[PDB]
Amino acid sequence: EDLDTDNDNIPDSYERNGYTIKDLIAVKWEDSFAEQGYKKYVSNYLESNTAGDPYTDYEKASGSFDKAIKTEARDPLVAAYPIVGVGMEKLIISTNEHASTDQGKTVSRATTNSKTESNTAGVSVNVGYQNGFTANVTTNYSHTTDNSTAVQDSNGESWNTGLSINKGESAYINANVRYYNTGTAPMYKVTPTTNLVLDGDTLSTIKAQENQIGNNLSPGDTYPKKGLSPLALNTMDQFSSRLIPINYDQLKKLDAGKQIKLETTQVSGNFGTKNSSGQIVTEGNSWSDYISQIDSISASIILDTENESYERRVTAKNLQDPEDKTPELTIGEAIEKAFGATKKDGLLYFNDIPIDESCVELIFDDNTANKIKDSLKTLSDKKIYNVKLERGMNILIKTPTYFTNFDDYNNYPSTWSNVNTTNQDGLQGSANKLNGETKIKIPMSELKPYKRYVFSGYSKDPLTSNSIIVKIKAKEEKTDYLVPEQGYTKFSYEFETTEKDSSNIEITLIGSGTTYLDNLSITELNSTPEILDEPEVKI
Amino acid sequence: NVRYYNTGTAPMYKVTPTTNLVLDGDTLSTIKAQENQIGNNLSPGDTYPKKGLSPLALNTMDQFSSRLIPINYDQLKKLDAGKQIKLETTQVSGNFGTKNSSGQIVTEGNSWSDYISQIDSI
Amino acid sequence: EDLDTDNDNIPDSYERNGYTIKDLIAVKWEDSFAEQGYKKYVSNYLESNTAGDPYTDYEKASGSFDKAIKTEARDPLVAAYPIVGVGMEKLIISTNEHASTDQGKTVSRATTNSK
Ligand SMILES: [Ca+2]
Ligand SMILES: [Ca+2]
Ligand SMILES: [Ca+2]
Ligand SMILES: [Ca+2]
Repeated sequence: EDLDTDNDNIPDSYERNGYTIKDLIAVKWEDSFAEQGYKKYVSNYLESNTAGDPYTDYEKASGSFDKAIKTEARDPLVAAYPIVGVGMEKLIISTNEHASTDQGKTVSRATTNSKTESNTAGVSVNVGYQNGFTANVTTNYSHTTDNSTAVQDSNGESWNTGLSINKGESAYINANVRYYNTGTAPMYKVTPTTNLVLDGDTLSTIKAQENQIGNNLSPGDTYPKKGLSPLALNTMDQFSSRLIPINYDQLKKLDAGKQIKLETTQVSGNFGTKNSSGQIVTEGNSWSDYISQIDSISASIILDTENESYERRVTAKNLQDPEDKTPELTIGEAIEKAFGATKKDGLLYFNDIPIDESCVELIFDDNTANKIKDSLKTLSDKKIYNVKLERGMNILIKTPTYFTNFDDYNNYPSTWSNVNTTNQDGLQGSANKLNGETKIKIPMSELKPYKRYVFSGYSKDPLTSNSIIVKIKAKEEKTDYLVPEQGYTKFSYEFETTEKDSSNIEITLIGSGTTYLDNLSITELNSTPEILDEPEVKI
Repeated sequence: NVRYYNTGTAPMYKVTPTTNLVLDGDTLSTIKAQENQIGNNLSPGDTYPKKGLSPLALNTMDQFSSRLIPINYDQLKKLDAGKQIKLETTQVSGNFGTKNSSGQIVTEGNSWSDYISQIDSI
Repeated sequence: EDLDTDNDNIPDSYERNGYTIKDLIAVKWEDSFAEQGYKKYVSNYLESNTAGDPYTDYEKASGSFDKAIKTEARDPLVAAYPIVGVGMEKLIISTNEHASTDQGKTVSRATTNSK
């Protein structure tokens, strides 16, 4: 009841059942400590660092480490682990190599990007949600370090008009990039190696030069900072490389809807350890030694939560081994433990955005589905959050930009037709009403120029009534007749937004039958290709 | 475009292999891992780069690169005559990790070269 | 029955007939431990590292080493030993040496291999 078999300053009996740190020390967890500010920690009593990170189960749980680590990384199951990647917000292509100006016809265009698009571009919608596994699967679940730019000047003109490249000459690529960090720890003395890659070929790989090595990268912060003039790609010095050359075919692909997408293969950095008196040393402490150790006993979870990206590592079980004493954890539990989620009514609010299997767009990979699908079989609850976490799982959360639950949350910049009363049957509080025609007019002046979106929601009619006729007109028209069922089911109808601030968007659930709508969401997934032809030659 | 691998049981930290691209019996050129191609991590069962990360360009043709691998017309016909290129890594250079009683893992000075001959001989 | 002639934290009598690690320590192997998750380890009682790898017969058998090593390398007879090799999945041949494009007729072809 007082023995410590791993010398982590925390007794095993506290380590097994749960504990907390009170004023410097481990104290047993009594539920009265909750709703007061203390978190219930529970770790592995046979090992020092339950998660694998450099810090022991006591340093994390108490906070006797760097003060730059996130609050959610104090849990002995969430790993202090930085995820670094490059993003591109300006593209320059010129016809010149050395002293790039004054000798060519340069074109430069400002771009925007997103770190989770390659993950959700391989998402096939497959509108069916059969066995309560109301999730979506992608083909290539990559990571948040795979940023994919999207040029936005690009009105109708191509890259050659004003460039004069015809099948023999090579333009040269210049850009202004801006690193980021979506993990929990900082990376000291960062030196990443990124690859600028077209459809399938590597134009050139950047290794951080002498001047571009940024000494500091705290989680949630970029290099340079939020107001500091992004880095010139090479800067064309004696430490720089030769400007990135591309050929005429790639030069047409860049107008053919194929995107450049930046990928950071490996990053090189350090971490900090105190010295009992506040002396922090960061030399010799490299992350490379812990990256493989951490990722091999963890489950990668990503939250997208538009306007910032988060990625976490949470330790797992490996039930096949008896001597693994890592506490088994549910997916709903690991999400809260990794993202600092609070419980509003037992629903894992992140900051105030609702996060549930019914509220957002979950995305998995094939090996995760081949363990979760055959887990929702022997369960008294069809919840995807009540599945047992195991190493190798990959879970992505796409939160919708526009969501409504008819209870407290409403994100649409307009309103619906009507809700018409105070309903309580939606599997979460209130749902919709108004048998008649229900509409909402989205200006499209707030969506994105050439992206695809998704409309999904939970719909039911308790007693076998009419089929609802949905009508969606953004770039196409949609006319579907879905029959509501006994349990609310996700429908996930797709559309596209093009034409660079086109007229409007029309989503109408015109269907009679006294049906119920709850948790209807709108979320962007892919960037749709747009074709640009430079001149039209007269004959 | 090549893609390292690891089929053993341990990881190799700070990997720097020396491979030989060899025709029927002749060495076109031997690659030693350059400054940028040295991959800090190679866990068993995993490749460098990872399973979705754009394999390495052979030389990348920089100041750290070598001159592009030249071959002759006879080899150029052999490559259509059913004779294969086959990559061979002669020696690899890497490290291993040892704890320090408190979770401190050091991987410097711990080179595998000292244990490769000792292990394979018994 | 309790002596250790190699300072590998595992007594020689356990080292000769078989043993396992239970909660941090060497315990004699009784066949009831099988079909439960424990493996019967048996090593050399005259040497620290029976296999030759950098890790001693106790660090392997218990797991007090890197968490990236395979589960099968905890046996004191299987050696922690990495085998690294290069594989080729794309071949490009061109008629040019420096700034390889724009001056030759390049051909590139995707390849598959096997070790
Ligand atoms: Ca512990
Ligand atoms: Ca303990
Ligand atoms: Ca021994
Ligand atoms: Ca012994």
